[PDB]
Amino acid sequence: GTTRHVYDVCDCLDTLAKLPDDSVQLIICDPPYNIMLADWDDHMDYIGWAKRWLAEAERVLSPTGSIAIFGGLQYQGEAGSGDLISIISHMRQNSKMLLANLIIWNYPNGMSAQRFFANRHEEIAWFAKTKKYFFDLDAVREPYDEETKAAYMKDKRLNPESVEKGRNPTNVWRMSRLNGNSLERVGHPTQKPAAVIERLVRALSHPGSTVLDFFAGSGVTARVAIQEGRNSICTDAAPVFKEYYQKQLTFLRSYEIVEGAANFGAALQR
Ligand SMILES: C[S@@+](CC[C@H](N)C(=O)[O-])C[C@H]1O[C@@H](n2cnc3c(N)ncnc32)[C@H](O)[C@@H]1O
Ligand SMILES: [Cl-]
Repeated sequence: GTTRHVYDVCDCLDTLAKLPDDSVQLIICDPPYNIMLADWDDHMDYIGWAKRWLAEAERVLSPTGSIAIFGGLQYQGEAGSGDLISIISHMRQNSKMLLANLIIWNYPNGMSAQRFFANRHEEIAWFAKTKKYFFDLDAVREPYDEETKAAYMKDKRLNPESVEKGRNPTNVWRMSRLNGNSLERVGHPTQKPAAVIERLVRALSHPGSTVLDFFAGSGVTARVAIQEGRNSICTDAAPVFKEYYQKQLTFLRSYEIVEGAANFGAALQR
């Protein structure tokens, strides 16, 4: 089961434009939440820009595909910026995709605050293209310890199968963010931990399927895809992305790495 991974530096719309309809199983999306100065030539707000890649993302997703969008709920109203809610409202009005879950990523540490409740969460909006979306709950269930598992097994009111398979991790994930001394750190300011991406990849895509990330950043998605047996396409507009991707690889089974948007097909093949 040799997987293929293509990467390149380019704008998200240029990546998406080269991808055929219903060719991708899962999209990992952790977008910037502000437009560029030049973007003011064609847009009046964040969504005016974001709607373009959101529509394109839905197009390349297969009938069984899903997209996980990272974002916060602290938007302050600045012109040209927005947050996950700006995206969700837009989707409710213009997209047929189903919001399967609004996941809360609750991290342990963070800054303090004297005038409000210290922020300890970030969200993940999981949109499924259709009601036939793929979902592998068993792949992400959290096992019970032997003691607790033994107690439940004695409770005949409970289904023994559910017990041995573990519990649903729920839509609130208590996971840590990366620290400045983390091993997987590559230098990217908003690098996401492999742990969070892994849960998304295992539950929202099947083995050998294609995972797409057009705001790849640190390239963590490709690393996870490779470790999980999926194919992947990772692109970012920042040239430095190439350095991070290469770094991700050093942290690493049969897989092939291919550079160049002209080779996207290599990762689309089942
Ligand atoms: C929040 S970061 C993604 C971080 C990623 N989840 C990680 O774990 O490293 C957003 C990324 O989008 C890129 N970006 C911004 N505008 C873009 C555009 N028009 N096309 C492609 N990438 C863009 C930035 O360079 C940045 O790396
Ligand atoms: Cl929910």
